[PDB]
Amino acid sequence: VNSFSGYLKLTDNVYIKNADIVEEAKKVKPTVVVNAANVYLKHGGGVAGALNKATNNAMQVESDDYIATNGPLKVGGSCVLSGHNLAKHCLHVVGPNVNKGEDIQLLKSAYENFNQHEVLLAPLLSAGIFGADPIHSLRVCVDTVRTNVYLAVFDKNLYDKLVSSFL
Ligand SMILES: Cc1ccc2cc(C(=O)O)[nH]c2c1
Repeated sequence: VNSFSGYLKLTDNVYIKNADIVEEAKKVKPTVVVNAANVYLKHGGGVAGALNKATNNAMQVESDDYIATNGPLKVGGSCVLSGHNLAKHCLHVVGPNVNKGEDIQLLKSAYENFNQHEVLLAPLLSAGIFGADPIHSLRVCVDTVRTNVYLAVFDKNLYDKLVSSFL
């Protein structure tokens, strides 16, 4: 049994809810929240900008030190950093950004990072300002992630379309 409330069950392991991931993290304090990161961990906008704002920029400060030591992530890659006030850990995952022309086949690689964690609160990778089709992102998630994933979808309209169209 876990803390997550109000989710619709899509599969054995994937759950979905219309929710602000920031407000959901603040309530649940999950072991892992996933950030929709870029390779530079520059948390300017979208989910990343919202998570970082909720940490009062501490996520960005920590991320800048990580990049200064390790260099950029790979598209499809990830790193584990602090969850600050939102979670124990933040798994920063880089999905391909279609608005940069990145290979959408890297979306499966991005979701494979979730399998290193038994339970996660996450957004749909490559959705929103990363430009991919969220319906496609949900399908890759279901077909890739085997651990227990609780997906937060900010937009109610999109939430209803994802559920109605789910096979
Ligand atoms: C967006 C949203 C807001 C409130 C709730 C409450 C639930 C629940 O108890 O099932 N789900 C929600 C989804």
